[PDB]
Amino acid sequence: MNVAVVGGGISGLAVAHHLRSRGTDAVLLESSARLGGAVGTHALAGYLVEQGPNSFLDREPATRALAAALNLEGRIRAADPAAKRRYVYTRGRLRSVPASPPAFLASDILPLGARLRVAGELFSRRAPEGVDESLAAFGRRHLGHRATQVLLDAVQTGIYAGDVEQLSVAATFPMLVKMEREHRSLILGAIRAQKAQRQAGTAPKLSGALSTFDGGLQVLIDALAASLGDAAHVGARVEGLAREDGGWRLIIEEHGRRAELSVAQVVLAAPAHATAKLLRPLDDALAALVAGIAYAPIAVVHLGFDAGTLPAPDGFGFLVPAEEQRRMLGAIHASTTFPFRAEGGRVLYSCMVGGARQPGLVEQDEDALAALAREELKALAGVTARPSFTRVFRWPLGIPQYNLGHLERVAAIDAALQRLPGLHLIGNAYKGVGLNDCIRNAAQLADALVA
Ligand SMILES: Cc1cc2nc3c(=O)[nH]c(=O)nc-3n(C[C@H](O)[C@H](O)[C@H](O)COP(=O)(O)OP(=O)(O)OC[C@H]3O[C@@H](n4cnc5c(N)ncnc54)[C@H](O)[C@@H]3O)c2cc1C
Ligand SMILES: CCCCCCCCCCCC(=O)OCC[C@H](C)[C@@H]1OC[C@H](C)[C@@H]1C
Repeated sequence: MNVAVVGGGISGLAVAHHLRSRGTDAVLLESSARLGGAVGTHALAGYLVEQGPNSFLDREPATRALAAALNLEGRIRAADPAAKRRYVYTRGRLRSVPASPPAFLASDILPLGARLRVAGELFSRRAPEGVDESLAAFGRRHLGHRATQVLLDAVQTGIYAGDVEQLSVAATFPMLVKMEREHRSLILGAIRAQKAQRQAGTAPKLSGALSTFDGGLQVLIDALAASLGDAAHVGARVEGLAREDGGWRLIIEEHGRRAELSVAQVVLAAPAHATAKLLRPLDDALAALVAGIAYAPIAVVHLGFDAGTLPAPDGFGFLVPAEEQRRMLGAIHASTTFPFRAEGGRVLYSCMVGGARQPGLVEQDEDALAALAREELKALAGVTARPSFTRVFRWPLGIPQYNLGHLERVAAIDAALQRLPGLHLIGNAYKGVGLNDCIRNAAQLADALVA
């Protein structure tokens, strides 16, 4: 009847919250001095700066249901005004990526033949049978070379900060592969799905807008921490678990000393590496599978500027293609996107450095990373002004990379867990990277847990 949750990030918090709110007592244990994991918002120099994640697309019911059952729905905030535009640095300058098919055809985002090739997606050849094809392979077949080389690579780097050649399209973009399976052409599927909904309320309708909370994403975690209370233990590192008449025994280190705990079922919300260490003495082959999940390191450089030292930049931000051979991945554009996250007309840039193709840059110190960010923002965006604020967050264990073979690996992980009753896994490593995905998967697990 009692459950233990290892890891105090969103995956773990949401699982623990959903279990309690359905009549199942849960205990959560977190290594750090604080809950949240990657998610964290800091109040510094008149700004609200984000540790990692900045926003979520307001299109997931599970994250709405979580916000409702936590009295947060009125604190959600439009990714406000300014540019709905986004930019890609390609061929010498920042270029607006168009939002509509007619605008795209007249755009200069790609050369004429390359634009016409995207329209030729209607004649996309069949997908390779029984092959877990790469995102880049998917791109060349559907979109043409230029579109995948500049546009698809941008979307990819914006979400996973990874290698477009290594990422599995089935694991990273499941709805695109499903679309492909059903209609071959994506344009065809869009035309047909548009016809389907056109041929016939009660609660509302989700906008899909880029959203956050009024005090940043910290609002969600502070609301989770408060909802769990004494069930959420901070500075409690689990460093062992074993069987015991069904059931499970956790070895926990809290206030410098050793402690033990017996529970009916265990839920592991820790990153792949930390979870593998725990699974090792239990099943070496399963631990190997979990340990095989690659992570791309990433560092975020925040650069704040005094009101009037530079103009407010247009749009949600810009991304830079790997082929441009640059040391930065892109920037937001946070003050523009969410005005309330900056006071007194100050302008905030949140630059992203590293990814799967440049993991070595994240090892450098904070002053070197700040220097890097300024040089690139000068060469690409034309920002010459001196920053009045500078804050750097490094994640050596960054974003999990859903590379080729990932989907069959998660299947092998699932099959191995069935031989170990009462043991469960969630987290960004497995079946979704974003906040929305973690929240959804967390709720689904908790529901299925009451069996
Ligand atoms: C730079 C960056 C930007 C991002 N931007 C976005 C974005 O804007 N939109 C979006 O949707 N997503 C974004 N994400 C992705 C998303 O934030 C993460 O994938 C997600 O928050 C991970 O949550 P998690 O709980 O699954 O893992 P984690 O947050 O890492 O939680 C795992 C926790 O377990 C703890 N732990 C480890 N070992 C033990 C132990 N043995 N005992 C107890 N506890 C342990 C760790 O301390 C950690 O806190 C971003 C990620 C990064 C890093
Ligand atoms: C789509 C919702 C996010 C899904 C899960 C991860 C998304 C968060 C990306 C992690 C950060 C990341 O590593 O990529 C950099 C993000 C860049 C800077 C921004 O992407 C949109 C803007 C144009 C700007 C260039």
